[PDB]
Amino acid sequence: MAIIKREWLEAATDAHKKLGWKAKGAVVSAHDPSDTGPDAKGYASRHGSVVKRIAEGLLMDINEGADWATSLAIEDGADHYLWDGDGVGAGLRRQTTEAFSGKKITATMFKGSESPFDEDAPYQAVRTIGDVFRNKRAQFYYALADRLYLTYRAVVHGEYADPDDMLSFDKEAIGEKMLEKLFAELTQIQRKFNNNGKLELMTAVEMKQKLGIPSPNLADALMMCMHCPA
Ligand SMILES: [Mg+2]
Ligand SMILES: [Mg+2]
Repeated sequence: MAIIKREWLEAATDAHKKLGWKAKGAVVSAHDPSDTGPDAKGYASRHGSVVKRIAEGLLMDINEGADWATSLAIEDGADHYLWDGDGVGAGLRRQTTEAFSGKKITATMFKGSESPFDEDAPYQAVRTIGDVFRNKRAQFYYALADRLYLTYRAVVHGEYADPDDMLSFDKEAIGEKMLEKLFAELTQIQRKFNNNGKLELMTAVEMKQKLGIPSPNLADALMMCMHCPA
């Protein structure tokens, strides 16, 4: 039921170097403020299709966490910042917008439980996005999975893909230790049964209680980065 293969992640490591392309596009950053306020938090940032930072935020309350993540977004030259507002982070917009005052950084609250973005559009790669994905959490985790798989096929099978549809991990920028932590979380993200035939993922609470796996905040942070707001 896992949606991402470890082999894809290994292939995607330095894929831009292996295949000879450079990051192009906006810088997108996202923050997972943890489930519960004080536990481990996540941040991820990419420049176009190249992931450049994966960071954990430790021993912080919810407000310290948002200060940390928004400061990283500033350091990373983000054009767009997202954060998970479906839970304990639902009240962070004022602090977030204060942090970005005077800077050209958009702030978007991500709510994974919402219906998918652009849900009446045709599904690509009479069936619409909303017919395929239950919600944004599924939509954007599969956006990630699709990028990774296409990257794997390009790197390992020599099948051309547009870099804009791929995802590379800049290992030197991110650091080996944090990259490994991210990967160990990403391979735990799992599909669950859905009674309307839609793609749906296990929630963090389910992952915890059913399988004993801790909240995948780095994975979630990266997933949210897949949505570029505008
Ligand atoms: Mg969350
Ligand atoms: Mg989370």
